[PDB]
Amino acid sequence: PMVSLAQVRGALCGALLGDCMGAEFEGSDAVELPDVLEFVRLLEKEKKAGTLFYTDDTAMTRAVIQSLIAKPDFDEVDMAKRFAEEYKKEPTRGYGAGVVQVFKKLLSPKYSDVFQPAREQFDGKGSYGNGGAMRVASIALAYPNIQDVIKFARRSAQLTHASPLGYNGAILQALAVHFALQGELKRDTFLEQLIGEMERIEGKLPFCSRLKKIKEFLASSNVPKADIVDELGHGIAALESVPTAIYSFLHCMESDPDIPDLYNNLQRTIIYSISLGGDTDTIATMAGAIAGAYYGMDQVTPSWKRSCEAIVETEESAVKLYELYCKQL
Ligand SMILES: Nc1ncnc2c1ncn2[C@@H]1O[C@H](COP(=O)(O)OP(=O)(O)OC[C@H]2NC[C@H](O)[C@@H]2O)[C@@H](O)[C@H]1O
Ligand SMILES: [Mg+2]
Ligand SMILES: [Mg+2]
Repeated sequence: PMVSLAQVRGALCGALLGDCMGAEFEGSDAVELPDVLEFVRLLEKEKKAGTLFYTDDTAMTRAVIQSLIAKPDFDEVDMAKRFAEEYKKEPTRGYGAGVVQVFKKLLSPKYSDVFQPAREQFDGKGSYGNGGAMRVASIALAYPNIQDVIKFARRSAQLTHASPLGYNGAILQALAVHFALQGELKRDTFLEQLIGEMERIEGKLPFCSRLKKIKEFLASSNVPKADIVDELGHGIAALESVPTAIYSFLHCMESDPDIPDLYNNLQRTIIYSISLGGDTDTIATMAGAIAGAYYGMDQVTPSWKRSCEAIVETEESAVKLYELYCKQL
């Protein structure tokens, strides 16, 4: 039953792998599995370590983690500051065009309410992008109690994503990591857990409807990529990416006929995610966090992880997150 350091480290390294490997295909909407498999074989043979750079997905993840470690009770003012200073330090990591404005406003002296800049986005409608969700995994790694996971997922997201689609996408991604982490649930129970929580939270019900489609897809075999993309999405919008990440994870619990069986489940998850195209760094970073939490560090292979920028720092950070988790027990 008990959550291991291997699982927490697995989640963070999974997220990092997904971001670093997915970034290599970002925004190319048609990705063919053969290119992904070619990329992985080349990657495994690279003599130099650290050839793949992380993006805003990981930059913001690291800022979430530093906030949780500094303020374990969750301090949204501290976290807002870390987001804004990280942006300022490394503004070219690949941030969305909208969210840049949130950081500039948080960096100015005009706002005392750290949630107000996010509220003002897109004529006061707020962002429905997946940026809240891309960084949220660590909430589930720090807070064992589901009510904490839900409220802190929401609040962390609302620093940049004030639209319900934005922040509910973050909650869903946090819940997926939460349920992956706490046991090795069977597929059907995992989805039931998520659908149950999102029905309460949303309750026409956009995320629930996608989770229902996922249930249907998993009851079929040989579902073409095109049907997954058409019905779930591969977009920058949280609605069109978070369920897709969850599907990738659940799908890759079993053999995929197109992916050689010599790849483990976590590797398969990342390969499959990227093969869906679109927002590949974010979909893979989210699917990789879930898979990492589920399968743990045993499936984070040396040849894959050595390729990623900040792998050592990431592995270290897991220990400090794990301490947060254990204190909360
Ligand atoms: N309400 C609304 N209306 C119209 N367009 C929107 C809206 N919300 C988001 N968007 C579009 O989504 C884009 C991204 O949203 P934003 O809030 O700027 O960024 P995120 O943090 O969600 O983006 C995360 C993504 N960017 C790089 C990352 O790896 C993720 O793919 C933004 O520039 C717009 O084109
Ligand atoms: Mg990115
Ligand atoms: Mg992205």
